[PDB]
Amino acid sequence: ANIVGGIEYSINNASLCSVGFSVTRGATKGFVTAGHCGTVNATARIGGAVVGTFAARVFPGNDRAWVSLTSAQTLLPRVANGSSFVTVRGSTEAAVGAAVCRSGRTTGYQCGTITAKNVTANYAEGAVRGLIQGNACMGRGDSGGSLITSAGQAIGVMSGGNVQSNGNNCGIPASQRSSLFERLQPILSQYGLSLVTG
Repeated sequence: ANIVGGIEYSINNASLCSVGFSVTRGATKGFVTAGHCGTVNATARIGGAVVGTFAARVFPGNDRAWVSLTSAQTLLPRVANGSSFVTVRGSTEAAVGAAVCRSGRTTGYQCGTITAKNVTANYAEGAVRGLIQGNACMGRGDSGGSLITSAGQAIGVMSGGNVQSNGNNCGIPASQRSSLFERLQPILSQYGLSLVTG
């Protein structure tokens, strides 16, 4: 399969999430995603076909994971944007007020600004510390997906948000949206991963 940020994958043939970013660990191909998306050894599928397994995850506390992929998979330095894409050029931190976009399988490509840093999410499952908050909308299934700038800098992966009864927070004013992201760099560092760039 082509590995691109934002695309759908399934876990245990039971649940859905979004790819974060293509990465390598030496010769091993992978993608980063959210920790709450899977458990260690859980099977990932794209288009209903096995592509790899969860190699490692942390959730709660943090919310991060990576999926180790078969060598047949095709890593692309890309984030999906409708029928187009955005090329991943590198990674950076992002400051309050920065323009960003996220990509995922439920609400697609949505843009907004960073509204806060160092946010704790009191999820029912447990607290997650250190999150970036933005006002781009999201919905159930967008978790794990890319957070990037339009210029191609990878910033994070989606952790969660204030989803409403319709399954997203696109229907409420931007001022009321809390969309939350795990910073990318600690993921790459913890797991010895290199971001695939173009």
